[PDB]
This record gives sequence, C-alpha cells and structure tokens, in this order.
Amino acid sequence: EEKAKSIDQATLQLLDKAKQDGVETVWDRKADMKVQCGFGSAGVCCRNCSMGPCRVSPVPGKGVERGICGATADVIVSRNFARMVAAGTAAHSDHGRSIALSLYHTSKDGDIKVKDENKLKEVAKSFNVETEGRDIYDIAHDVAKEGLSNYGKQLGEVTLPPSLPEKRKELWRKLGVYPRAVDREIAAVMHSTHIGCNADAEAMIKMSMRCSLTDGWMGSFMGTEFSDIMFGTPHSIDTEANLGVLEKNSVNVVLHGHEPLLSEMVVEAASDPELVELAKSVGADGINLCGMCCTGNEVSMRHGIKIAGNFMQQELAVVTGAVDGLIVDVQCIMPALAKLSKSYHTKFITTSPKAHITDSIYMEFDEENPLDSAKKILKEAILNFKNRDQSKVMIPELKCKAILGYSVEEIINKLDKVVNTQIGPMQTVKPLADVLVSGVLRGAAAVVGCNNPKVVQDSAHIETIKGLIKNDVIVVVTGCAAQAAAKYGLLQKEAAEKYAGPGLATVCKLVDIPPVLHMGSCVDISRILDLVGRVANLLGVDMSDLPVAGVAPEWMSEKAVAIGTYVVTSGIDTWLGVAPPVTGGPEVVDILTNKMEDWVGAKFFIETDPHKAVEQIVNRMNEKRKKLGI
Amino acid sequence: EKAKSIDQATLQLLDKAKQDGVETVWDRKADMKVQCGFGSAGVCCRNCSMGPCRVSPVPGKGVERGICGATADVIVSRNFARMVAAGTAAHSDHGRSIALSLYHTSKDGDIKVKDENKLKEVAKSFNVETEGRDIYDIAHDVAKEGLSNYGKQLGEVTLPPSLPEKRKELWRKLGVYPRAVDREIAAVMHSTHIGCNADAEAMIKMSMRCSLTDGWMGSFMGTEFSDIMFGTPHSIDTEANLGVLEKNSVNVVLHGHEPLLSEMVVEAASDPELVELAKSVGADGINLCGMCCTGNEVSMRHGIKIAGNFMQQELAVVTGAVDGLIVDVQCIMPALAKLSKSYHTKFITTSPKAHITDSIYMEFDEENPLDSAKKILKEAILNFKNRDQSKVMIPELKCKAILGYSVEEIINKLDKVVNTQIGPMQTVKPLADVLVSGVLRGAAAVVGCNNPKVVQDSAHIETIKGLIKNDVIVVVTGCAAQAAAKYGLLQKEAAEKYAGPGLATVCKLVDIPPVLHMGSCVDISRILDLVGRVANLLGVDMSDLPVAGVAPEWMSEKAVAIGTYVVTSGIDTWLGVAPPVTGGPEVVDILTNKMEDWVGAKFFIETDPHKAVEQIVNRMNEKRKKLGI
Ligand code: SF4
Ligand code: SF4
Ligand code: SF4
Ligand SMILES: [Ca+2]
Ligand SMILES: [Ca+2]
Ligand SMILES: [Ca+2]
Ligand SMILES: [Ca+2]
Ligand SMILES: [Cl-]
Ligand SMILES: [Cl-]
Ligand SMILES: [Cl-]
Ligand SMILES: [Cl-]
Ligand SMILES: [Cl-]
Ligand SMILES: [Cl-]
Repeated sequence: EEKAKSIDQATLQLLDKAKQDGVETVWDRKADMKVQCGFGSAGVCCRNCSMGPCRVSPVPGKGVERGICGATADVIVSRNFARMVAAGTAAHSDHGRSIALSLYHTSKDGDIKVKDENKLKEVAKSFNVETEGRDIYDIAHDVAKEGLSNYGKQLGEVTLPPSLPEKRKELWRKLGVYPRAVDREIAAVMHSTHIGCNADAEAMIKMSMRCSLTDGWMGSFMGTEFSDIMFGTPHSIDTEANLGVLEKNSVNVVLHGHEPLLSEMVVEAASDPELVELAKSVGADGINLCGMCCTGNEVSMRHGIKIAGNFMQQELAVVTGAVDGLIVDVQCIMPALAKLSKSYHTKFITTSPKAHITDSIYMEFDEENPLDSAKKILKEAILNFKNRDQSKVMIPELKCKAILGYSVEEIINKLDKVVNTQIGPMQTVKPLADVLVSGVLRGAAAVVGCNNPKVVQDSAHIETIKGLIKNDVIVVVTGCAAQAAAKYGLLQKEAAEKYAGPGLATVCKLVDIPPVLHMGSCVDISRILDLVGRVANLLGVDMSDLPVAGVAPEWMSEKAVAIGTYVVTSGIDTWLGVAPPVTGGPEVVDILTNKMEDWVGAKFFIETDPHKAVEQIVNRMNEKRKKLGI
Repeated sequence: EKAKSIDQATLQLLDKAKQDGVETVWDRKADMKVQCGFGSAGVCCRNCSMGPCRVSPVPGKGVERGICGATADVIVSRNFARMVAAGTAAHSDHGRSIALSLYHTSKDGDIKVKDENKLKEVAKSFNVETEGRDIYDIAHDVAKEGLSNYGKQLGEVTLPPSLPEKRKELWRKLGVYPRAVDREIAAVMHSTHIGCNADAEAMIKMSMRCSLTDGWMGSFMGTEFSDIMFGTPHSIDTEANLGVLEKNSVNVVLHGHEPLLSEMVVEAASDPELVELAKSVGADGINLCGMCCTGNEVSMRHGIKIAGNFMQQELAVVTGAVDGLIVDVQCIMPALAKLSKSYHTKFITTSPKAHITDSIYMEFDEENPLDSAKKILKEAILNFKNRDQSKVMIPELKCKAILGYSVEEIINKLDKVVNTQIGPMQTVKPLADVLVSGVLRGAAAVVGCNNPKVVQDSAHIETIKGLIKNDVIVVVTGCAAQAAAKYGLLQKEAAEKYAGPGLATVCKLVDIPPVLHMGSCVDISRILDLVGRVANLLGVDMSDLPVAGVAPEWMSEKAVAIGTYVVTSGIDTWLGVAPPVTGGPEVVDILTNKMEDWVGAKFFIETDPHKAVEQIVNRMNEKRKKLGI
C-alpha cells in the first residue's frame, strides 16, 4: 500500500525499531511535509530581494508572468539553478582549501606529514614548483602556496590538471566559460543573481558552468590530490559495509562528515596504547571505528575502515543504540541527530566551527595539535560506553564485503596485468582505451549521488548500476552511490559472473576486478574526470567524443548540482534521477536538456525511472560510438 | 487604494503609463496579491532537492522541522545569511573591477591618477612606498595590495585607519574579524549548504563577519580607488527629478552602479565629433542624466543632473524622451526591455555580468574605454531621429541640489569654523565638538532603495525631515539621497525651513544644507570613515557615539549586507521594511536584542517613520547619557 522506505533489509529492520522507540526519522518528516510547494518545485518562486516574495506561473500563457522587478520565469528559474551550483561549489571549495592549508603545515616530525612523495613530485610539476635536490617538505609548502592561489588569485592564469584535454580548454575559452579563481566564480554568480543584474537564461546558465568548473578541476582535484599526498594514494583494499558492522561488546565510534584530516587522526588515535587500555577498563573488547558518507569513504579507501552506511542511514545508526560516540565535521549531517541522540546514550560531538549544531557536544578540532585533539574526542566516546543500555541494543546481523581503493594510479597498475611486456607500453590507460574502441565494453558510466526520500533508498542506485553492468558498461562509483553498491554486494569480484554482461565479465576476469569500481568520495569524482581525460588524450579526441556518461539516481545536495554541471560542461552527459527545480522555465529546460549539447558536446537527461535511464545511456553511448567510428 | 508615491512628477507619469497601456513595478506588485507568508517570515527552505520545505513561523503549531531536521531558527538564519553573502558579492565585484582599473592606469592612457594626494595617503594604509617614485608605479602596487584583500588565503587583510582599534579587538574577541572578501562569501555559502551549520547564533555571527568584508573593504576600496582615478568629490551643484530631461536635446540616461562606463560616457559627450553629431540629428546638444548609484557617482564628481531613483526608472522611459538608456549592473529592472519596445528608447546593456534578453547589447571594452563609450553614446545620439515628439511628456518639475560631501570635503568645510590660533586643521574636531556640546544631538545616516510595500519616497522624506527637526545632522546616500534631492532638502535654504535650532545654527556657520549627500552605497564607507574618525578623535569606540543608521524603504540584498555591517561596526540600524526573520524567534532575538551585547548596537524594525524618529532620538540620548554628553 505505502511505498517502501528502502531496499536494504538492515534499514527496514531499524525503521521498525525507530517506530517502537517513538523516534522520528527523515522518512517521517517527509510525510509531515505533505504536498511540496509547486512554485518552489518548478523553480518559479523568487526571494532574491524584499520586493516579493514573487511567484510566477510554471505554465506559460496563464497566471502571473513576471516578478515585481520584471524577471520572467526563465530568469527566476535560471538564477535559482545558478545559486545551487555556487553553493555546491562553495562546499567543495572550503573542503579543498582546508586540505591545502594542512599541506602548508606539514613537517618531518609533525602530526601531519607527506606520505606519497612520488605523487607530490608529479603534482609539483603541474604547479611549476621545482623538485630537484630539495626537501620534500619545502616542495610541499611551495605546492600548497601555488594550490591556494587557485582559490583567490585576481591576476594571472589558473593552473589546471594535465589530464584535461587542450580541445576541452579551447572550447571553454571560445564559449567564455574558462574557470578563474574558485572563490571569485562563487562571488560572480552571487553578484549576477542579485536583483536587477542578469536577466538572460543562456548567459546565467553559462555563468554556472564556468563556476562549476572551479569545483571539479580545481577544488575537488586539489582536495583529492593533496589528500593522497598527506594520507597516501588509495589502492585495492577489502572492507565490510552496512549497519551490521557495529559490534555490541566493543565501543562503536561512528565518523560522519566530509573532512578527511579529523578522520585520519581518529584512526591514529584508535592505536594509542592508553586508549586501547581505557576501552578495556570500561568493559569493551576494543575500539570499533566506523564511517558514514564521504568521511567514511575517505577512510575505507586508505585504511579499510568498515562503512556503517550512507546518507539516509545516519539516523538509523543511532537507533541501533550501540553508537557510543558520533563525531561529525561538515556537510550532509542531518540536524535531527542532535534531537535523536537525546533519546539514546549516543554522544553527538560537533568539531568544525563551520558546522555548529544546537544541543550537541562541541569539541573543536585543534588543527595546531591534531593528533592530541583527536585523542581528546575519542576518549569521550570510549568513556560513554559506560552508559550503554545493552538490553535495548539492536544491531541487525547484516553486513557485506567490498573492495575499494580504485584510484587512477591503482586502476592503471591493475590494467598493466593485461599488457604484453614485448609489445604494449606500461603505466598508461591504453588497455581501457583498447577495450572501449574495440567494442568489448560498450562504454564507461559513473554512478554518483545521494539519497532522497522522493526515491526508495538505494532502489535507483542498484537498478541503475545493475542495468549498466549487464549491458557491458563498466561502472565507477563514488559517495553514497558507491556505499549503496557496497551494501548490496556489487563491489565484489564474484559480482561479475552474477550481474556483468559478456564483455564486462571477460574484462573483469582478465584484469581481476569487480564490475563496479569504488573510486572514493564525491571530492574523488575528480579521479573520474582524470580517468576519462587520460582516455581522451591517449586517443587524441575530446571528452565529449568518448562513450561515457554520469548518473545521479538519487541526489539532493547542491554539491550534486555543481557536480552534474561540471560533468556536463567537461563533455560528459549526465542523467538525473531526481528532477531539479527547472520545470517552470521552458527556456532553461531547453538549454539544460538540449541547446547545451551544441555548446559543450554533452547535455542533461532527467529520468526518474532507472530502467528507462539505462536504455537512454546505452542508446546515447552508441550514438557517440557511431559518430567516432567505434 | 494607497498612494503609489509622494512625488508629483512620478504621479503624473504614472497616469501617462496607464493611458499608454504599459506595466510598472506598482502594477506587478498588485498582481502578486497576498505574497507568500512562509517566504515573508523566512521559514521556507530550498537549499536541497529533498525540499522544498516550509515550517511554521508560529511556534507550537504546524510543521516544526524540515526534511533534514532543520528547525525554523536555522532555516531563517541561513536565509538571512545568504542575503548578506549576495549583498557582499554585489559590492565585491564592483570594487574588484575598480581595483583592476587602478592596475591598468597610464600617464597617456584613458584611465589616469587624477587625485595624487589621495593615492599617497591610501598607499600608507597598504604599506606601499611613495618617495621619489612614479605615481603610476605606486598606483599599480596599491591596486595589487587592494586586490589581495579579495582572495588572500594566508596572512592578514588590510583595513582602513579610521577603524578604531577597540572595534578591531572586539571583532577578534567575538570571532568575526574579516578574512578575504570572496573567501568569506564562500564560507557563508558553504555553512548554509544542507547538513552544515544548524545554530542561529553561529550563522548570524558568520554573516556579520562576511558583511564586514563589504563595508571596511570592497565598498571602502571601491570608493577610495574611485576618488583616486576619477577625483575626490567636493561641494557641487546639480538638478534632480525627471524634469531634468530636455525635449529638444538628446537624452542619454545612465542607470546602474559601475562608475567607469559613466565616467567615460561623460568624457565621450565632449568629443567634438559626437557634439556635432547631436546637431546633425537636429538637437540642442547632449543632455546627460543619471539614475540610481551610477547617477550619484557622476553627479558627485561632475554635477550631472539626476533623473531619478530606483522606482522612477520605468517612468523615465514613459516620458518618451529617453533616446538611450545605457545600463551596466545592479538594480536594472528587467522590465525595461519590454517597456522600451512601446517607445523609441534604445535599452543598451553593456556588462557581461548583466545580460538582459531583448535589449541591445554593446559590451563596454575595458581595454579601449573611451572609444567604447563613444561607440555606445553614438547609438543613443542617432536614436534621437526616431523620437515621436507628439507622444513626449516630461513633467515640468526639477529641483536644485548640492552634493559632493566626501569626508575630505566635510573636513575642508569644517575648517572654516576653527580659529587659526586654537583647533587643528583638516580634522573632524569641529563636528565632535558640536556633538559633545549638545548643539547637534547626534548624526543619522539615511540610506536605502525603494520598495512598493512603502509609498515611494514617503518614509525617506518623513524620516529625514523628522531627524533634522530634532537637531540630528543627516547624511544620505543612494536612492535615499536622490529622494532628498528631489524634495529639496539638499539645499542651503532647507536649514531654516526644516532644521531645529542647533542644526540650523551649525548650517549657518559651516555653510551647508541640513542633509549631506555623501554619494552612492559603495560610498556608505564614507559614513563609516567619518564616524570612525570621530570615535578615534574622542578616544572611544563607534558604539559609544550618539549615531544611527536608517533604511526606510530597502529591498536589495545589498541593503541587508549594509545594515549588517553598520550594526556590526557599532552603529544602531533602523529598518523601514521588515526583513524575512519573523518566523525565527531566536533570530529575531539575536538581531533585535542579543547583538547589543556582542557589538554594542542592534537592529530596530519600524515601518512607521514617525515612531522610528522618536526611537532614534531616545536611543541617541541613551548613548549620550552613558558617555556624559
Ligand atoms: S516561499 Fe516560494 S517555494 Fe516557499 S512556500 Fe512560498 S511560494 Fe512556495
Ligand atoms: S528579484 Fe524580482 S522576482 Fe525576485 S523577489 Fe525581487 S522583485 Fe521578485
Ligand atoms: S535544507 Fe532542510 S528544510 Fe531545506 S530543503 Fe533541504 S532538507 Fe528541506
Ligand atoms: Ca592540480
Ligand atoms: Ca583485494
Ligand atoms: Ca579538542
Ligand atoms: Ca584612506
Ligand atoms: Cl595515460
Ligand atoms: Cl494610479
Ligand atoms: Cl509594457
Ligand atoms: Cl517616443
Ligand atoms: Cl580626524
Ligand atoms: Cl510632505
């Protein structure tokens, strides 16, 4: 009768417990919202000044046509869209900015240090920083200074990655969307969306495209590249996923958020002899560290830390009654966790001055003394195990194995296994390019995205991934979408025979990989751009000429909008499972889902049905294959 | 039905607009009927696709939290902070463009260093050497240091000297000291994103830190660098209101905010070739008029007649005499594109930052600025040939006004009341003297745009008139200054007609009107400078002086950023239009109560201007008693 809440049995079990406990969840608050405002849902409501609030008609020819200022529905909708990109870009901007500042404070006998010297030497080449006969920390600081300039330089040209084809750069230049400093483009969009500024849908949407580029090729890239320098480049690693990872007799410390420095220090803190003994003093087996959302992906990729769950599972993790400490930093942390943690012994600890949540324990993460600060927070979670009500604990016995760490460096290393020593070249993406041109693999898709109560949890993610791998399309995943697959069991070597098509199953067996490749967090989507870029450069074509696609089956965050925008602007078609608020703007719908193709060689596709989406992705990929002659 | 405006010229053309069958901002306001109450109270959130969400502004009843679990106070505080971030961004790009122009100055170039003295003083603030060096070498170094304040990630930002050290340490202690301009905008846009900040007090403090990068930096730099290249304003005469348009002349109206284009269109209007072209088409000459901030910037430095303010822009086209309406960015109603189709007027858009569909687009080349301005102005001149003199109607109503009261000019004027054998010269001591003596009960700043929720110019005039009667010297900027220019308060004659005993006496001695026009809103930085200078001269903080700010009819997000930095700077601010904060009880308490305990000043929302004037006078007397003056 009522639509299912989720496809995961562990999620469905804890949802029943939440009802019996009397607590409210995101699914319950969705029902409370009832019918959602159509004006806001169509994007035709404007609040960019105090002359309104204005609400024009989404159906042209009837109702109120213009806003008080004169803005038409297309103007209102295009500005509303722009601001989402600018907000999404800002979330990834501060993320990478913080990583770069950490790189600037690295020392040989310090809490934060350079782990991957080889990666730093390569990154230093792109930023024009010398490496010959110099201290790795002196290079790291000069690189950090050059990287930080990309955020607010007002003169000169910005440094872009080598994987970005020159054809794509020239296309942006001629279109007028070449990126500038990161914070500069955010201000540019915010200024033009102000009352009495831009009133042209095409120009506004182009401003968002320019802004979104500073996220994917600058904010996220540097965030990913510098994280690999300081914490290590990820490689194929095993781990367990789903809420079944929590242990009843151990202290459970769940890390949620996005910033990787705090989670890297809580991992090291879990290995301090004093803290391991304090856990035993309280009556625990040990310290069971778990992750959720990006911060969890960033730790499972590098240290194989177990994943508790994705975005909409964050409330149900507390409902298990086994989370002693829930340490959060920034982004995608539902404020409900403060009210929910009151009904349990769980301690909700906020650490970033960027994300303060009312009625929550606030323990600021001292970046000057990071390891000491991490130990102080972890100690509080350990001591809280004393207040655990073991009789009311209920951790569903449902976990799944998964393989991740599939960075571009790791994928290239694995592809070397299928290269002949006497013929083929080494450490290049050629094996992947060869399989795509031949036609063994119909194409390569990137399923990324969040969880939305408008879609059954994980339903569209699994249906979409399944359908693509069945049609010989290798799938790469990141963020909550990657976790959704890890929970189902698609991130396993044995998933190739079970779900992959004829060609993909052959490639999986030869290269020895699962049919779905976990490439990391949403910031790690820059690795997908890097991979697709290398394939394009190796074949001497632009990214728009390859049979590639991006999918966001379930998405909410303004970050997903910026991600989609920079993916389409980079030349990769993107399918959206959740419809953005553009319905009321006919010109905006035409631009996003049609005219855009003429500007960047790619377009948006809105499809809520995942079965129809895979049909469209395959047909579109084939169209691009026929044009290229492959 | 309520009156649409108090100005007779405006009411006359509103009748013509009806007869011509054209739409105006007032018509579209009526069409919006009962505007939404969730958006009005600020309890509607669209920061993620899980929404839209709408909680109840009335605690206890209706939906309590959003889908993510965000309470009303969070939703309201995030919505308020985004208004500040947007307002700050608008001024940021304005000043940034000015700093880039300062970096491209040349001895034999279109953009030059007109005020060398000001640049030398500004160089001291940025720690740039000014001894035995080319003025353009100093200008480029000052421009580079100014540009750093927009995106420096390491080190501290440079703030102007007028800012008291007490105020700086107070911001530091509160955690709202300013970082780079664009960096702070990113910080607000980030913390407002789903799953980030969910504390009203923290969010409102983040917005205050962001707003400070607008007043003491972008707006301050924008004003300072503009005075260097285009000249520092001094007392000048001009005429205001739509009566300034001439039926037998080429009427070129400059609307917008950017000053470089306007400055170049003025220089272009003197090109012999363009002067003769105006004669070839059969005109008396080139009648240059301005509107909104851009019109203020040109009227402050060149006395260019002011056609009107924000809600009069459509009515300027309705006269049927505007041959060319050249625009750039900020507050250029998009309605002008459709409205211009009913008349011969050529609506020209010149900025890639503000493209408007169905408008003639002539990009203003910043590499060849004078040649670019000449090419745009030529199109406006040639359009005179397409005028239909039978459908023209310019109200025979204009007003004389005096403006150009920069801090330098106010000080220069105050030196005439200083004995050659006692007080120092070029200081604000005479103004602090009258304020401490009690002759001037205080000093209020009336700034702001125009909103259909309020009768056009009604609150501006009633507030200004009421403050000057109660011996409170009034300083004005933007549409509020233009409103006063049209009424006739920016005249020396207005002191005897509308000012109190003390203020009328001071006006007679200093030889000034009772209301001083200090420029555009980027020129509100002059108000901060002036108040800051008085605070430093008296060895106190800005929150200790009997000063206040008023926004009787605001609407722009810039106005929210202005108000926020004015309160954060220590000056109490009154709002004539209620912002979208009603639905957040904690947010209301923070802005209108706890803020006083954080920065020594708070917000006051009052729609009735007569009540607002009483509240301002009482609050000033309260601060005077605490100081013993
Ligand atoms: S503010 Fe807009 S989106 Fe929100 S409830 Fe009102 S009309 Fe709908
Ligand atoms: S900018 Fe225009 S559409 Fe938006 S609230 Fe203001 S008058 Fe209405
Ligand atoms: S921020 Fe919260 S209340 Fe707003 S749309 Fe998102 S989930 Fe809903
Ligand atoms: Ca890079
Ligand atoms: Ca393995
Ligand atoms: Ca701490
Ligand atoms: Ca100065
Ligand atoms: Cl390669
Ligand atoms: Cl009327
Ligand atoms: Cl019209
Ligand atoms: Cl006409
Ligand atoms: Cl002084
Ligand atoms: Cl009157």
